[PDB]
Amino acid sequence: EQLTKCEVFRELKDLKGYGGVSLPEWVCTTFHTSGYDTQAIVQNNDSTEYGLFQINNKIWCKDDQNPHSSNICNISCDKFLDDDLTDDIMCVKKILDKVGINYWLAHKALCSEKLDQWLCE
Ligand SMILES: [Zn+2]
Repeated sequence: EQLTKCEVFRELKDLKGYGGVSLPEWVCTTFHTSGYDTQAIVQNNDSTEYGLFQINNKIWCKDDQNPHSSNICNISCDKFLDDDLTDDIMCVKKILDKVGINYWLAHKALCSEKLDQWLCE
């Protein structure tokens, strides 16, 4: 699903503030990460990123490409492609626990200064 800036904002309510990170920062990051596309798939030679956040099949989820994935989030990857972001978001809550917000390099580079433009209302 192609999402609008405000749909995102709405659907990441449960991520709001988590690890000190704010929804504009999330909007700004999800945008640069996926262009608000919950079904984006980038399959590289060796790993593959899924969904609104682009979670790679080599650490967090499991797929046919990397069966020796840790599967930290205990979950099949194609679940990060559907329109339901409930599981998408608990995975990402782990990633914050274990690495944190700089795991996404876009955030500090682009989602830190001008958060006004990522607010919904
Ligand atoms: Zn999902």
